[PDB]
Amino acid sequence: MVKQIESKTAFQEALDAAGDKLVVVDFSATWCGPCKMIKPFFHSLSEKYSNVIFLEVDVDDCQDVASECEVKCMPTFQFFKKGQKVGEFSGANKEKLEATINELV
Repeated sequence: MVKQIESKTAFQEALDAAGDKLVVVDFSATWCGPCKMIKPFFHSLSEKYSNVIFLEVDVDDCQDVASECEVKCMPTFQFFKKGQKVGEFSGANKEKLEATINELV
């Protein structure tokens, strides 16, 4: 349901392969409690919204992607359409996360 991105090549190829589908990216880290908090809910969205692609990026695994995508906070959710960033927020905010998906899809 949630596909783990483990290189910048994989990241770029996921955005390409998404076509016109919304892509939602959870940028997370293991020292991040709230990131761990919200992981089950992020999984739930990926089971509820099968019309949307859900990716996880661990900032330590993927420092290049984190840096290139201008991530500064943990967790950060970023939203893409056709390879372009259309939204982003920080924090383990479940309502904000689903309310953003619903604005964008």
